[PDB]
Amino acid sequence: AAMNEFARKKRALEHSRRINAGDLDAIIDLYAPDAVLEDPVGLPPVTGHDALRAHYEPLLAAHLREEAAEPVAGQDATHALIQISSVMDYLPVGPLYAERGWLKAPDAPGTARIHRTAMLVIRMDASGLIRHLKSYWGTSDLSPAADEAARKQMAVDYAERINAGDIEGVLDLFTDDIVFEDPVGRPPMVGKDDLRRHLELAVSCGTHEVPDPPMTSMDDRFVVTPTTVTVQRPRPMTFRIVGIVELDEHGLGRRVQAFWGVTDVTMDDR
Amino acid sequence: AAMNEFARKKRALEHSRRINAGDLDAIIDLYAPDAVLEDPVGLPPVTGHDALRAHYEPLLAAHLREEAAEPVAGQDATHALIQISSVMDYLPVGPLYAERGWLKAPDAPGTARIHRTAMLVIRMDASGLIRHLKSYWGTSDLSGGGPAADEAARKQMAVDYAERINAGDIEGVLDLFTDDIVFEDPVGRPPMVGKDDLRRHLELAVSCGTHEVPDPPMTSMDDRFVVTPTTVTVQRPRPMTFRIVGIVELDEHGLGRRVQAFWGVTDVTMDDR
Amino acid sequence: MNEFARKKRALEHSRRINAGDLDAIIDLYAPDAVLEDPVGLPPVTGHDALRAHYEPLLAAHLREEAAEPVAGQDATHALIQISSVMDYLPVGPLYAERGWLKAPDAPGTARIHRTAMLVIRMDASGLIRHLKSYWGTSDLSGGPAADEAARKQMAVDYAERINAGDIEGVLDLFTDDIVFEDPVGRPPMVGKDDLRRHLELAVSCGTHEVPDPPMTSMDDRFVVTPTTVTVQRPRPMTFRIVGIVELDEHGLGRRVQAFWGVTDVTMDDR
Amino acid sequence: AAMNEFARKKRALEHSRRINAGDLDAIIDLYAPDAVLEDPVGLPPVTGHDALRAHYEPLLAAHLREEAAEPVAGQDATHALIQISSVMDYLPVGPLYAERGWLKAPDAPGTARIHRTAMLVIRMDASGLIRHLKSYWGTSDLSGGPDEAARKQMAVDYAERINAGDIEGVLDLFTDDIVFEDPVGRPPMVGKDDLRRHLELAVSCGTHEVPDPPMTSMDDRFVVTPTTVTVQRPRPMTFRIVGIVELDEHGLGRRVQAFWGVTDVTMDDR
Repeated sequence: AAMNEFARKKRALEHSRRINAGDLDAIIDLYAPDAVLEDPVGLPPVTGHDALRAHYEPLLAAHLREEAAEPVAGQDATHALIQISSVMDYLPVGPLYAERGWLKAPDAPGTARIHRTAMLVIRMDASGLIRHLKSYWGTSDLSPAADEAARKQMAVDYAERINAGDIEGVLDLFTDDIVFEDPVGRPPMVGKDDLRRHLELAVSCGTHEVPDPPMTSMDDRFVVTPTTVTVQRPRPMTFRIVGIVELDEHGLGRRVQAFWGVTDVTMDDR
Repeated sequence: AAMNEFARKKRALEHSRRINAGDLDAIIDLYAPDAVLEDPVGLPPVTGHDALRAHYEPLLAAHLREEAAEPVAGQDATHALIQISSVMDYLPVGPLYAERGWLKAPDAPGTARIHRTAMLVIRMDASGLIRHLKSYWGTSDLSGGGPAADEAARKQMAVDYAERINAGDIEGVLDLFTDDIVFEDPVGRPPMVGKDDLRRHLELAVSCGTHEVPDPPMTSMDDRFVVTPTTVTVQRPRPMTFRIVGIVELDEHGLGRRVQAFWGVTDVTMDDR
Repeated sequence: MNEFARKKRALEHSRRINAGDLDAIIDLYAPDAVLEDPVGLPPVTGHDALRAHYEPLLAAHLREEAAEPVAGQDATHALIQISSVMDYLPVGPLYAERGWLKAPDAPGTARIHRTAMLVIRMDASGLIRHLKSYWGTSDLSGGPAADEAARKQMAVDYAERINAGDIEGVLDLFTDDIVFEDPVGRPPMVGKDDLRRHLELAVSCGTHEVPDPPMTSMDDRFVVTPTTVTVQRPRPMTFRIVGIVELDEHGLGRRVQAFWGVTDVTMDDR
Repeated sequence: AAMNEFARKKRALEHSRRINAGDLDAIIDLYAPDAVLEDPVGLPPVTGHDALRAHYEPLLAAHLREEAAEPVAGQDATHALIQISSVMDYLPVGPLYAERGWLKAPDAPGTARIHRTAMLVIRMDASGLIRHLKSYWGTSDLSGGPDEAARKQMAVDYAERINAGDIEGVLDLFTDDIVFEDPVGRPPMVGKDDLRRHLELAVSCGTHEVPDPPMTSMDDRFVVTPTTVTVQRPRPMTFRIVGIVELDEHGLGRRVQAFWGVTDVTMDDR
């Protein structure tokens, strides 16, 4: 059913539970034998249980503690998305972050901590095992200051423009080449003409968008934005959505994926 | 006299001694608070105790161990040079090397190791603290991808120098350098400029009967420098033997533009008795 | 601008190039038009910059031999394959500088042979808004191919694997992120599951692919493959197609655009 | 060797005279058969009469006219330096300049012109034949079109500080590796201790420097500065000097060459 949406969202939360629990066998158990992990998105991906154990053991050693937001489901029978707020001891991974220039080295590495906020995109198979997990976070999500954090601005510009009914200003945020899915799981659309019809539909039933602060991938190719969205017609409803936008060399929107599930809509009535 | 020379050499060995010991505070103690580190030369430099700890902690974590050759001193009251052979766990720095294309990632990273040979050029102040440390190594000085490609083409410049000058082929040696060449030998005395000065140095060299035997060279990461430890003997005015390390900065076309021959008074041996 | 008009216009462009008149050429471009030649270099904009780009070529007596264009099913695109020959002077020296070409011994008599794919976007009046010219170092003579030759290999592999029906071997050529339009103008397919269903249909209808030698962009991020494709079912048909594939870090297929027009399908054989 | 300073300075002007004359054979005759030309410094050099004809014919074709300043000599029996202001028709070279990004292409190429100001550094052999000619100019020296103009500022900073007696601030403009000739023909000094002493004599004799607007190489590695310099001790004298400074990664001066001839010292000026 669309009850399997709940299954994926449950497994998503279980992942966070097992991390906080610290049991490494319990964590690896959630993964297919051949799963693929990108953390953070932009680093070369990593494959197989051995590599997972290698990635997760130092984190568990740093007493990583995760606070999970409410997941949302994709309408594709595989995906659940979940935002995480992390804290860990700066050692032993901190130094590697600094060595990559992601983080300014602390004065007292034995007492420093590392705070992170990331978006987890988890692709599961019918048995609920994780096949591919993407963790989206960049330097502005670690312990809005780069010329590349104004690429986070593109999330504010979209919502602000669309709430005003400024369709052309929305269309300007994207390449003429634009591919978009909304919801992820239904056939996608291409080019600013389809998008215009999508957005004209949106304005007419009265949609209103409110983003939470976005995250980026590490290479700033991607901007991840949780929004809450309301519509008036054909029924007052509220949607919990997380939208991923891939950017081109000029900061234009190349691809958009709006993740929200049937269990992410509320028929509010007041 | 050259007593400060031994101080620096001893300190160079102590640095390696503290690495193998694994105590990170002991290591940072050898460094001035504003010290500058380039490891490998070619990567943008790094400054201050905080950045040093970020650099040394993952290395120590990989149980890095060092075998040091016996240092040489520079004749300027600051410099000591020392060759190092390292081995460390592939994790956690290995992945960082693989990302940069310095390395081909191994098929069992959890048990793999990384061998490196480098030349450390250490500048100390009058108190013996490190002010500036340059670590010379490149892709052909790294086990994981000896892939001597066009880096081997620049390492050949070391073999040519020794072979040609041993043969007295002064002009073939001069062909190895820019007409702009700057040449200190020893470092700490005023250098010569241009191939006319260089020719006379080399004419002198051949006449005193100098004979060079180089160790295998190292390069920087960007292959702009070629580091060559040599042993050199001369017959006149006195049979002597020098332990030298020569650093050559190359130009766009691989020509030798700047050369620094590091050796101290305590790196010479009087022979034939 | 139906499919026929756009194709005819593509040849007209090549005709005016052979005609040698620079004014006639610029007349075909919107005043704010954009040119990329080769794809991978920064673009060029506006009639003034266009004159700067074409004048040295025309002085070198550039003569093009054009293949039959194909149309995109999107009311804007015509694509056309080009073979060039021109004097080595005055641009050849500039190519040698960039490492694209080995300087010749008798530059006063040398020629430059080039094969490129022109992707031409026209607006409704038939003026060119955006022109992309795909050619790389292995498509220039006066080929080398170092890693281009392995990324060019990806086209030979696709056709060969799919001809044998090795569906899973085909999927391995692409990322899980894959976007596949086929034809451009109909809604695209997302993910290897869509792609599997597409490839199963392809295999079942008896598709057989025969590629011309591919081209790349200059940065080898794109591989352009003209193929002739025949199917047996539901009828023996023949498609004239050109495929543009965007590659990632590891030479995998990120996005695929298969251009072919309604007027590019016949009931022939080969 | 032969060719005194007056001889070399006159040959410098004769070269320019023959350029304006338009006879290509006459120009080439001034060059050794194996001579080397760099125009501009930063591009690969060209060698031998044959390449030279190839370099000069398009320039003469655009009716290149030169206004030559008064040369200076090097005190080394080989070098003469001379500043040139060029003008030529935009065709035939202009389009190629624009292709490399040195120029914004004009609207009317058949009437446009190209203005250039460069410093020619000419090495002649004992017969007065040119062995090596370097032409220093960059985009900021071309009627294009300021690039890393902050790299041109190092001339104003040098002059202002040494005029003020601010030795340490002057020394701050150079690497500790600094190699300094002054005049070219006298043995060079290395390192800031030597340079400090040189500058102390300079300040004690009351030197005062007035720079003309500098030029750069194309790759902005070199800053060429014509100055007139006056001293008060032991007699009030005036020097016509042109200084070449090679910069490092961070814009520090790594090598400096002060060209001035025995015939460039006068008793005149204010």
